[PDB]
Amino acid sequence: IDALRTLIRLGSLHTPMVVRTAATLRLVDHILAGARTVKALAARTDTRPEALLRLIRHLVAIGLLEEDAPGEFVPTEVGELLADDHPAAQRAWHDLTQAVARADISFTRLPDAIRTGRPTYESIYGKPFYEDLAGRPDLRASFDSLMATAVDEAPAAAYDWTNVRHVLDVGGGNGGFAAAIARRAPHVSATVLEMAGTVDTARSYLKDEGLSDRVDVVEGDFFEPLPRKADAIILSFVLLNWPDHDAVRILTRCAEALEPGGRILIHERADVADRFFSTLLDLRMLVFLGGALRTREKWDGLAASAGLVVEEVRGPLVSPNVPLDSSLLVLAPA
Amino acid sequence: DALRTLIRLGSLHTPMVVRTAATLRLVDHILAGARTVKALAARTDTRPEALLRLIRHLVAIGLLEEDAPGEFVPTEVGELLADDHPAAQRAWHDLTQAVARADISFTRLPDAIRTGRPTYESIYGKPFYEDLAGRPDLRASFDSLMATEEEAVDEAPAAAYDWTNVRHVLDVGGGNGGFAAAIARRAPHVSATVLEMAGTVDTARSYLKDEGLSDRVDVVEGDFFEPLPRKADAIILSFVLLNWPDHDAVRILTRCAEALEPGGRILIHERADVEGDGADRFFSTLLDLRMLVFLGGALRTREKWDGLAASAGLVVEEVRGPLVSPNVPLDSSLLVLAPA
Ligand SMILES: CC[C@@]1(O)C[C@H](O[C@H]2C[C@H](N(C)C)[C@H](O)[C@H](C)O2)c2c(cc3c(c2O)C(=O)c2c(O)cccc2C3=O)[C@H]1C(=O)OC
Ligand SMILES: CC[C@@]1(O)C[C@H](O[C@H]2C[C@H](N(C)C)[C@H](O)[C@H](C)O2)c2c(cc3c(c2O)C(=O)c2c(O)cccc2C3=O)[C@H]1C(=O)OC
Ligand SMILES: Nc1ncnc2c1ncn2[C@@H]1O[C@H](CSCC[C@H](N)C(=O)O)[C@@H](O)[C@H]1O
Ligand SMILES: Nc1ncnc2c1ncn2[C@@H]1O[C@H](CSCC[C@H](N)C(=O)O)[C@@H](O)[C@H]1O
Repeated sequence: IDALRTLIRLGSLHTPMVVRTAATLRLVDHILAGARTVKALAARTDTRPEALLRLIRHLVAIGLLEEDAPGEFVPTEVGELLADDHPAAQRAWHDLTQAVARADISFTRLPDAIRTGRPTYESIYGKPFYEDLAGRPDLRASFDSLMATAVDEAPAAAYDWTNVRHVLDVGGGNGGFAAAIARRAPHVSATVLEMAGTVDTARSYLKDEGLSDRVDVVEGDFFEPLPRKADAIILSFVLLNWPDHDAVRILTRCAEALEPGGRILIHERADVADRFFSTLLDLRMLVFLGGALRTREKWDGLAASAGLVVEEVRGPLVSPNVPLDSSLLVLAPA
Repeated sequence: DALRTLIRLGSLHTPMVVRTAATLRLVDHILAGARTVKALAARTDTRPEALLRLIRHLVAIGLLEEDAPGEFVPTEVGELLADDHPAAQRAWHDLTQAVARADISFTRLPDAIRTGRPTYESIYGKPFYEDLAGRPDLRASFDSLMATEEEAVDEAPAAAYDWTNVRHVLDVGGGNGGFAAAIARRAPHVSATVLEMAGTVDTARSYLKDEGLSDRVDVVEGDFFEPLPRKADAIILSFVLLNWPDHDAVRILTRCAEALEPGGRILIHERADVEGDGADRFFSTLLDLRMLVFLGGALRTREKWDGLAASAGLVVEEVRGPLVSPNVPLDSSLLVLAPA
């Protein structure tokens, strides 16, 4: 009977949907904003009081809410992470109208991705992942914000920027990694290569950090010739989005733009308790994009195809509000 | 710790990993000789690299273990996904069978919370039982999941009632007729009738025939919202009323009260809603929220049961008991109802 309870709990689809539904309704923020009754809570969220209580009941049973006084539910320690100002952003990561939780519906067709090795995102939303964001500015922004989370300081501190002149952050996102280098290395100029939409939140984030004279942004496709050369080329959580043959192409473009003596830095999670979140990231890449997490041995193959060699891998990098450690692989020409 | 706990709780990928393993019959294929991923992928027609990434999550959640290098075997928990296991959890997690198919309705849980209305129809085009009425594979699958393959999970509610003075039993919505069978084996003088829908009446007929009981239990096709096909002294409603919103349950109960013989009783076999700080609350809200998104139904408290009965001109005499069943993680009760 212990085994039965364990399997039912593990296989249950209603619990993560309860968490996600609570996040989308901003339930915890409404509690913290003074909604002390279910009546108040249903009004602020425009839901049915009878139905909202049945959701609160599961939220209590899984330890996200507690009933303090009768009919008064407040967040627990774990439940407070759904507050919108919490620096782990777990509410937005669970908001069904934001990009990742909406992407997560691709897991409902996991059998197909396991049969074919292809992502299931397109069969649900009409377009592959990044094409879908390209037509949905709310999701583009939303995804950009999730990706962005001060938090990339560990990778930057794991590399000596003494002899680095120009840094190119390929698929750099909102430019936080580039910013973390500029703060660390006062002599480097940096450039972010990013897609439409993103380049403007990158430009605004870089401006508001006071660094728009240290880091420019260029709109482009990193499968095409890169806009310029550099001594350090940054691929922070990019290649895991791509099958082997597309990652080779990206790496090849980086190699063609690498200055003499330069290095390509890959900031990712090497495939090896932590296994729970490793496999969650890895299967996400399967069903969203057709990508994957890769072992060190697999990394040697990809670099070899690109005419590169894995020079070194700098050990586990810990970050705030992040349950998975990171690595920095340094690549050189073959 | 807090961050890791919320992510585990909120993750969609773990239950879909379990459901994918059950749908591929992964555990059965290991149990049947597939010792390598290669042989596993071929038996399931899956990609070896992709099947391994799924296996890796099944190990992380403790459903498989790496015995020898590259050889994965089920754990004691993982063995519950074997097809002959009497709790039938593989079928319950099979995406092509009725309930795991219906669970997709949870992806629209907000709508159900906003409106109090089930979301099954918006995904599949038809209300739950109308969808089964067009899908013989699903109708059959659902009827087998309610039945359990165990002849004796109905014994506790059946042993909680004295069938001494009972002449005819009407099992309204009695599914495959196991509850009716459990009475006839405890009560040799009793005759029973199962009222069920098209398709199900035939699996109840063949189940009762193979139990040797077709001359003690008959089966009638019908709509329990219409006048019932005959009168009776015990009218059984086992796990039916939770499928229906209040107004429909009152209509069902009213039809039951109209068919009740003098001195007879309507028996309700369900889970009585009760506040709890216990581990069983997880499975209580699972059943209750399934009823919301599948059907618009609900689990009900005793207080709520009192109100339903009075609308139907009935009164709850006694609630007979949190009868605990062997190897079932949810408590059932038997409410005894008589006319007001
Ligand atoms: C929850 C852990 C992590 O935040 C690690 C990892 O997130 C880490 C690093 C990430 N990064 C910007 C440094 C950020 O600091 C975040 C708060 O923590 C991660 C995550 C998820 C994604 C991604 C992740 O990188 C993606 O990159 C990604 C992508 O590039 C394209 C589509 C989807 C995704 C992701 O879903 C997360 C993950 O591994 O979930 C299993
Ligand atoms: C796992 C516990 C239980 O089996 C209790 C409960 O199942 C109990 C009693 C049930 N019954 C036929 C006696 C059978 O013995 C089963 C193995 O155990 C239950 C369950 C599920 C359903 C239902 C359940 O009754 C339904 O009735 C149901 C329905 O009538 C129409 C659509 C869907 C469902 C259900 O999904 C289960 C439940 O509560 O899951 C949370
Ligand atoms: N063809 C393309 N050209 C340039 N950038 C691309 C691209 N396809 C995807 N990307 C970018 O790759 C990024 C990966 S996710 C964000 C990564 C960021 N460096 C970080 O570590 O936080 C996305 O921002 C996406 O816009
Ligand atoms: N209008 C209707 N008339 C008769 N039966 C109905 C019905 N609508 C739903 N049902 C039946 O109600 C049952 C609900 S589940 C049946 C549970 C079963 N008696 C048991 O305890 O094991 C299904 O078998 C379904 O066929």
